[PDB]
Amino acid sequence: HISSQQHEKAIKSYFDEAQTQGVIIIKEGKNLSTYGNALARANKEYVPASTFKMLNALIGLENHKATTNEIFKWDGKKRTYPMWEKDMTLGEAMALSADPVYQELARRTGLELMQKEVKRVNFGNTNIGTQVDNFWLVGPLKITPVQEVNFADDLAHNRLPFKLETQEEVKKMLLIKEVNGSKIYAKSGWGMGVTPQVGWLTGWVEQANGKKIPFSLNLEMKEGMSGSIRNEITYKSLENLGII
Repeated sequence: HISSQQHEKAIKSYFDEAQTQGVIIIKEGKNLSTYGNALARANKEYVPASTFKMLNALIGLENHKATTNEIFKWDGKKRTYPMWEKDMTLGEAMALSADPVYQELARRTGLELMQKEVKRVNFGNTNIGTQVDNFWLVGPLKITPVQEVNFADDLAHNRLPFKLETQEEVKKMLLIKEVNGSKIYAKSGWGMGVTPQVGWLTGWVEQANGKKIPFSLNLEMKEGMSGSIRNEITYKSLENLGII
C-alpha cells in the first residue's frame, strides 16, 4: 500500500502544479484529514461565494419561497454570462451557479428570515449584514474550509435542521459526476470580488456501497485560471486516496 507521506506529497503536488495555494479537507466518519500545499487555510475564514446557494436553496424551499419545478424567468437584462440569459429552475440555476436566480430567492426569503435561518443553521460566522442579496460575495458572511466540510457532512447525512424532503430536493440539485459506481455531489464557488479571490468545491462522494465521504476544496483563484482546476484537483485527490 501507498504511504501517507506519498499521498500527502501527491496531493500537495496537484496544488503546486496548478500554481495555486489551497487545501482539501476529507472527512471519513468523524475523522477530518487536511491535504494540499497550504494546510493552514483549513481554519481560516473566507467568503462562501456560490457555496451559499446550497443553503439559500434549503431555506427557500423549506419556507415555501419556491418549488423545485418553478421556472425563474430571465427578465431580459444583460447578465454577466450569456448562459445565465435563460429561464431556469432552482436546480438548473444551481448547476450553472446563476447568481440572479439565487438573488431572487434571497429577496423572496427577505433579510429578516434569512438572518434567522442562517443563525439557526449555525453556518460559518452566521453574519449576513443588511443586504439580503449580496452577503455571500464580499462579506460579512465568512466560513472556514473545516466548517464547509462539516456542512457538507450534515447535508450528505440529512442532519441539517430542515425537513428530510427539503434536504433530498437540494441534494438532487448537486450531482456533478459519476465515476466507477461513485456519485460526486458538490457545489463550486468562485469569489471574484474579494482579494485575493477564493475558489471552492464542497460536496461529498457517495460510494457504490452507500458510504458518503464529504470534502471541501478551498484555494486561491488567480487572473490566469480556469474554473475546472477546482474539479481536476479534487478528482485527482479523491482518486489518489482511492475514494473514487
